[PDB]
Amino acid sequence: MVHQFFRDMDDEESWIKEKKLLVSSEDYGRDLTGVQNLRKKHKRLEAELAAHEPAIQSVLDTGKKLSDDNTIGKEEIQQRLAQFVDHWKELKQLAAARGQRLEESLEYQQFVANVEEEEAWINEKMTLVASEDYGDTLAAIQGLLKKHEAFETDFTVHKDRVNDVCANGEDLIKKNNHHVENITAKMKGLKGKVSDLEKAAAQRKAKLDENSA
Amino acid sequence: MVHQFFRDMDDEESWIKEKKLLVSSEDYGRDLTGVQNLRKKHKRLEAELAAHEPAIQSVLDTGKKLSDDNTIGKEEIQQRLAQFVDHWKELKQLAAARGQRLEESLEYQQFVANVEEEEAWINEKMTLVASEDYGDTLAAIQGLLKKHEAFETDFTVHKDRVNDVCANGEDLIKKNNHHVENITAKMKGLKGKVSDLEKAAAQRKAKLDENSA
Amino acid sequence: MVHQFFRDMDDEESWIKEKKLLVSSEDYGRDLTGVQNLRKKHKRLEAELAAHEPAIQSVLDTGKKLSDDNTIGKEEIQQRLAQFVDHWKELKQLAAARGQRLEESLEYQQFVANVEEEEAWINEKMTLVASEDYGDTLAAIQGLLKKHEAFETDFTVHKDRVNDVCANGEDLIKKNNHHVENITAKMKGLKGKVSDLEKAAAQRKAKLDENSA
Repeated sequence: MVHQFFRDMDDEESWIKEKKLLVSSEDYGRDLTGVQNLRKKHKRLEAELAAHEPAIQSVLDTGKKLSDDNTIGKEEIQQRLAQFVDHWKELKQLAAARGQRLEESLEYQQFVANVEEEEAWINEKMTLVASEDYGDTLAAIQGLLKKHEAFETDFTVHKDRVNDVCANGEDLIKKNNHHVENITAKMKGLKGKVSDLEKAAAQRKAKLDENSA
Repeated sequence: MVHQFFRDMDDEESWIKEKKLLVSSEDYGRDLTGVQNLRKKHKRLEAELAAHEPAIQSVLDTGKKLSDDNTIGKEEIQQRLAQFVDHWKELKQLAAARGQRLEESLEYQQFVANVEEEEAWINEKMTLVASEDYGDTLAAIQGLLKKHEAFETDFTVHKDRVNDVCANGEDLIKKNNHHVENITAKMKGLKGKVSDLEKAAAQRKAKLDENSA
Repeated sequence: MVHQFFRDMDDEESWIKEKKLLVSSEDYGRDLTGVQNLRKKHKRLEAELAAHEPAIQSVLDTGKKLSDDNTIGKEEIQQRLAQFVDHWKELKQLAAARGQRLEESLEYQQFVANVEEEEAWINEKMTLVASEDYGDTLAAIQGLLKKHEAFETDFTVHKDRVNDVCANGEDLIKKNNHHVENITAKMKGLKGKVSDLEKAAAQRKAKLDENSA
C-alpha cells in the first residue's frame, strides 16, 4: 500500500527525469522538412506524457489518501508528493516550451523556404529577360512582345507573393529577435532582386518596341 | 500562407496519385481465401482514406480563404483547387468501385467453394453406395441398414444445400453476366450428381432391403 | 447462407480453442516484476476477447436466423450452436479465473517484496547500531547523537510499515490460504528482526547518552 505507493512514485519519477532530458533538446531543425519531422516527433512525446497522466494522478490520489489517513511518516509522504508534483509540472512546462520553440522554428523555416522559391523564380527569369534576341523580323518581334506580356502577368503575381513573404519576415522579427540579421538581409535581398528584374524587364520591353517601331 | 498551401496541396496530390494507382489493381483473387484477404486489405485502405480526410479538407479550407480574399493569383489557386478536388473525387470513386468488384468476387468464390464442398461429399457417398456387401449374418445386414438410414437423412440435408447453391448461382447470373457459362455449367453438373447419387442410393437400398426380408 | 455460416463457425472455434490453450497457462510469476509482466499480457488478451465479441455474436445471429427459417438440417445447426456457445463461455470463464489467480499472485509477491524491503533496511541498520564508536570529542559525540536521533525517527516509521506488512500477511492467509507456512514464518521472522533492532538500538543509545553525560 504505502510500499507500492513509493515504488510507483519512484518509477514515475525515473520516467519523468528521462523525458525531461529528451525535451531539453535544443535541436530545432536545419530546414523546413527537418522542423516538420521534429514537430511530428514532439507530438508523439506529448502523447506519451498524456499516456502517463493517469498513473501520475493515481500516485497523487494515493498520496492524498495516505496523508488524510494520518499514516505514520506523513511528513515524508507530503514532501515527496510536493517534489513529485514539482518534477511533473516542470516536465510539462519544458515540453510546452519546446513545442512553442518548434512552432517558431517552423514559421522561420517556412520564410527561409519561401524566400528561396521566389529567388529561384527570379533568377531564372533574369536570365530569360537578359536575352540578346530582339527579333530579326517585324513578325518575330510581335511574338517576343506577347511573350514579354505573358511574363509581366506572371511577374505581377510574384511581386505580390514577395510582399507577403516580407510581411511575414517583419512579423517574425516583431515576435522576437531570433535570426533578426538573417531575416532582415533576406528581405532586403529579395526586394533588391525584384527591383533588378523590374529594371531588366523594362529595358528589354523598350528594346523590343524600338525594334518594331 | 499561399506558399505553404501549394506545398501541402502538392504533397496531398502525390499521395492521392499513389493510392489511385494502388486501387487500380485488377486482382480480385483466385479462390475464397484469396478474395477474403484482398477485402481485409481493401478495408484498411478505406479506413485510411477516412483518417486522411481532415488533411484534404484542411487544404480546401485554406484554398477557399485564399481565393475569397481575392489575393492576386486567384485564378491559379482556383484551377489548382479544382483539379485537386477532382483528383480526390476520382480516388474515392475508384476505391468504392474496387470495393464493389471485390464484393462480387466474394459472392462468386463462395459459390465456387460451396459447389466443391457439395461435390466432394457426393463423390465420397457414391463410393459408399456402390458397395456390394449386403451383410453375411443377420447382425451385419441390420448394421448396414442403420448406416444407410443415417446416410438418407444426411442426403436430405445436402439436397436442400444443393438447391440453395443453385438458387445462389441463379442470383449471381441475374446480377450480371460474369462467369455465366461456368456458373450455369456448375449448377447443371451439381444437379446431375445429385440425380446420380439418388439413383445409386436407391439401387443400394433395394439390395439391402431385399437381402434382409 | 448456410455454407458460410459453418465455415465461420469452424474458424471461430479454432480461434477460441487457441486462446483457451493459451489461457490455460499455470505460470503465475516468480516475483513482483514477473507477476506485473504477466498481468499486462493477460490484460491484452482480455482486450482481444472484447474486440472479438461482435464476430462471435455475428455467427450466433446467423444461426438464429437459420434456425427460425426452419432451414433443413435445423437440428445439426442447433446442436453446433449450443456447442459453440459453450466453448465461448468456457473460454471467458477460464480467462477470468486466470485473471483472478494472477491478482492473488500479485498480492502475494507484493507481500514478499515488502518483507524483503523491511528486512534489508533492518539488516543495514543493525550493523550501524552495532558500532562501538561512541565519540571522541565534545562535538563528535553530538554528531553521533544527531544521527541516532534521525535513525530513531526513521525506525518509528518502519515499525509501522512492518505492522502494515504483517496485517497484509494475515489478510492473505484469511482470503486464500495459499503459502500459509511461508507467510506465517516471514511475519514471525520480521517481528523478530524489529525486536532485535529495538534491543540493539537501545544498547547503542545508552552508551551514547552515558558517554555524553
